Amino acid sequence: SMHSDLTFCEIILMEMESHDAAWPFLEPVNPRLVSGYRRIIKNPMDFSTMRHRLSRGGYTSSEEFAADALLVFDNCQTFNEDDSEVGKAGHIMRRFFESRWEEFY
Ligand SMILES: CCc1c(-c2csc(CN3CCC(N)CC3)n2)[nH]c(C)c1C(C)=O
Ligand SMILES: CCc1c(-c2csc(CN3CCC(N)CC3)n2)[nH]c(C)c1C(C)=O
Repeated sequence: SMHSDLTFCEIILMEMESHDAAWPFLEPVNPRLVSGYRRIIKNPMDFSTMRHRLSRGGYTSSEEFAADALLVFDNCQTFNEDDSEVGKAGHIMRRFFESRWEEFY
């Protein structure tokens, strides 16, 4: 299970999930809604996957948590055009994440 020293990450993730721009990223990208995603994106990531990994002890360090957060946003900008609704949401969420991370680092 998660070590208590990572509680600050648990909180950041909770706040990200609650953000107005988080809706694209809550669950894995869904093949029922778009084709050819895993064809291009080799390491899919989403906030529910992160939440369960963090709670079960799958992240030893805050750096691993942050790398998965950035992977969400990196995948988003790889797959989606900046002008799309999902693309714009990824940019909002990256800024929000970086602002919360910078309080600690
Ligand atoms: C399919 C487009 C997409 C969504 C997306 C579209 S709709 C949604 C949330 N939506 C809520 C209602 C549920 N019934 C189904 C899922 N996420 N997200 C991401 C990260 C996408 C891509 C291609 O990068
Ligand atoms: C979440 C609804 C949805 C969208 C979608 C994309 S864009 C949009 C409207 N809208 C614009 C501004 C945002 N702040 C919130 C959502 N709904 N696509 C798909 C395939 C959906 C489902 C039900 O599967």
